Parts: sequence; C-alpha cells; structure tokens
Amino acid sequence: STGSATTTPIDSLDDAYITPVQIGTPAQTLNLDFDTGSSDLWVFSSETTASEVDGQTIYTPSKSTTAKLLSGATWSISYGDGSSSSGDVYTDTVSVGGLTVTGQAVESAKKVSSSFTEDSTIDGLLGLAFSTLNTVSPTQQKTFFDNAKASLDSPVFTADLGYHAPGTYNFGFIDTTAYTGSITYTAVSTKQGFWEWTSTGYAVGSGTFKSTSIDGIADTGTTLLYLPATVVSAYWAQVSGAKSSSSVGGYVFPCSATLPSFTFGVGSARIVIPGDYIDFGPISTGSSSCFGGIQSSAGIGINIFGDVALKAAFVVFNGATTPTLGFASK
Repeated sequence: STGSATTTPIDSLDDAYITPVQIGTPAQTLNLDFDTGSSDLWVFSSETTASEVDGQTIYTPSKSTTAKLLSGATWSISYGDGSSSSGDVYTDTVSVGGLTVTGQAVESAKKVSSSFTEDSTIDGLLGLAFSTLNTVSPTQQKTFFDNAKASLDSPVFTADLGYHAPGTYNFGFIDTTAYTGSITYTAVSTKQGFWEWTSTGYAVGSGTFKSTSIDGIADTGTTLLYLPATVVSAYWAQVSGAKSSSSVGGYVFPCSATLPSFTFGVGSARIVIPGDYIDFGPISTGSSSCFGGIQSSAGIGINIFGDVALKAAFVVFNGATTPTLGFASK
C-alpha cells in the first residue's frame, strides 16, 4: 500500500503545516501537524476541557463505530517550546492520504496548554519519530508509520514541504518526479528516539564551505533551524544590523535587509536554503525588526533541522531495519 496527502502552511510565515487525517467510522477529518520529532498521535476531542478549545475540530469517539477505549491508558507530553497536552487513549481506524491503519492509538486530549488552544488551525499532532518516544502508559503505543510499515510497498515516508505553498507527505514510495538530481542518504542514530543524523558542514551565502560535523535531528514539527552558536553567529554576521536580542528571544535583523542563503552538507551533497526562507517577518505588527529563521541551539541540548531546512529539500525518512535519511534538492 501507499498513501499521499497534501500538507498546507497554517499561515503566511510557514509556522507549521497541517495535513488532513481521517479518524473513525464514519470518518472524522482533523487537520494534524505531522511531527517527525515526536511519537504521539493526539487530538482535540469531545473530552478536551471546553475552555481550552477555541475553533479546533474535535474527535468524538462516541460517534465512531470503530473507536474502542484503550482501558487504563493515559498519556502526557511536553514539547521543546514548553507546550504540553495529556489525556486518555482510544484505538480507531486512521487514514492518511488513502493509507489506512486499523487499531491505531488515538490519544484524546483532556488538557492542552495555551499555545495549542490559541492555534485554531491545528487539531492535534501526528508523531513520526521512533515509537520508543511514545508517552502512552502503561503500555507504550506505536506511531502511525510503525503500524503502517509492514503493509507499505517500501518502509519509508517522505516530506516535501513548501515555501509559502502546500507540499506533500507520501508513505510507502519515493516520488522520483518530486526532486532534482539524486538523493543522498546518511546514517541515522535512533538512540534518542529521533531521526538524528550528522551534517557534514555549512556555508553562508557565497562563502567557502566549512567541513564540520553537526549532529542534529530532522524535525518537521519545529519551525526554524537551530544550530550551534558558532554557526549561527557566522551567518548573522553577514547581515548588516543583525543582533541577538534577549528581549525578543533570539537573532533579529533589519526588515530592510536582503538575507544570504545558508547551505548545509549531507555527505558530499549540499542543500541550499534561500535567504528568503530565513525571513520570519516583523517581531510585532508594524515593526522594522524582523525575526530570523536560523537560531542558536544553545540551551536546547540538540541541533534541530526544522522546517526552514527541510522545506529546501525532498526528505526521505527510511524506516528499514537500519534507518537512514535521504536528502535531495528540488
């Protein structure tokens, strides 16, 4: 089997992307944030505290003929941005882009933090990291990908995120029309439960490539590119008037600037992030200070190749016995 679903930016900045997901029978379609940095499929639901729901579409298990309470199971998750959610668990039929999994754990939120409530466009998360990170207790649950894997034509999924445009998540096949040149594959460590890999270096604009190992994770659920402070300082030093602002929460730069590109290495290959992708717009409506899309990973404890990086590439998440990542230009 295969599946193919379009993923759409939630707003004009590409802050996150939502993908429609069918849950239950008859189908209830919710727009979920596919997150290769976490491993829980959780939804706003009929169980979510009413004051914490503001415009989201909810899953109502009582209206699904295929929903079963997973008796005794609970979940609770905290993300890197300080947001959180928790609740109980159902199993139900879940379909993405025509690919169906029966018996998928659907984590029903009883509580969500303010950042989730305030984002009316995101009805929940679909985790695509390794199932070792799944928070369901006392019986850990599998991701949608892990449950689908055996049925797929090839044990893979691909992320093809758009810049200010829709893109695609495919499951079970690699669309050879969706990228240019060849795909460069690189090793993955699953030791922390992430799609963790090592970039071979970077360049700023038209500058020389610096060969240096940068461990990090491929994380579709993180907006920006978080890299070591040395790398980030070298990038922003090429932008007139850029500075790190402790008041704002990272590097800012004059909205009048033209940003340089940023290149990262994948083996001997290179992915170029256009400068435009690194613009996250005014720090507040009408401001002439703009927020940067490349930020320091200092204090996060990991480097994160978030959407700013991933959207510059066609990305293969190869879930074979020995996982690998692949990157191609597009």
